Amino acid sequence: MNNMNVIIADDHPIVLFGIRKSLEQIEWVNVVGEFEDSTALINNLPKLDAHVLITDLSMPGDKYGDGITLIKYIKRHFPSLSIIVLTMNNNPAILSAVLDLDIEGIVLKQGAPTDLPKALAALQKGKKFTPESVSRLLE
Amino acid sequence: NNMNVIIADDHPIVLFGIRKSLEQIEWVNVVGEFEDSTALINNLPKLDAHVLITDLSMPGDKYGDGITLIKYIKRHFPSLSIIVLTMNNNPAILSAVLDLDIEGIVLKQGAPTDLPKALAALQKGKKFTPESVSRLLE
Ligand SMILES: [Mg+2]
Ligand SMILES: [Mg+2]
Repeated sequence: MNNMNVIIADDHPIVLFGIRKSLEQIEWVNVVGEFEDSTALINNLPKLDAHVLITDLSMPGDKYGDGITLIKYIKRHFPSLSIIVLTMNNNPAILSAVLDLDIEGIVLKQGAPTDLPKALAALQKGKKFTPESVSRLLE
Repeated sequence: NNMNVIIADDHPIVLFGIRKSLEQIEWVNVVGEFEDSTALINNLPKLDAHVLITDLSMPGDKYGDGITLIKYIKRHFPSLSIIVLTMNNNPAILSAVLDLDIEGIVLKQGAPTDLPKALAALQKGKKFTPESVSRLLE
């Protein structure tokens, strides 16, 4: 596939290792940055020239925040950047509000082990990789 | 001394991270990976494990999870060393888990080197607690 500069952002290092373990088989991926905090993510985002961001939803960093506020900030300040949300919060209202921000993918940590590789493969082909929130939201 | 390790976490990405961390440790031998407590307990006897790196919150209605599961493993597999790997930052839960006489805790919020340090302590015949744990415990 086309070569891709990836930044990964999660406040759990073991999750960051897990992303690297899953992506080490994929040669076209270049992990140009790893961050545990949204301040360090935003300060480094201009300097790295990244095509994709694999971001955690619940994260420390008071200056730029986390979740919806952070994704809203990133898309307004870094419009070329593609965002894959990696979260364990599968709440219908949070997933749908995240979907309304026009992001490229959501991967649940509760889901299948091959979802994060498959989401990057979908992004390369210009397609979406997201779970449906509305049915559970409506309940 | 070589040590067979089983790991238990209900997020596959966490299991991948634990394996990636344990690549660097050559006297560790990852011998099983499990996403629930039922599959863990059913496979525990046939694997000849010396150490178990286990998550606190997992699915499993048969043998339960957290403090119930740790208690089940210590009574039925007393030779097994248990390292608890949790994102729970509640002093009551961590103190209750420590009172079971487990070999070590690792916080998912803590330092990247805490899991390697836990195993290094365990190889020298000692228990381990991160600074993140000892700071919040009172
Ligand atoms: Mg988080
Ligand atoms: Mg869990």
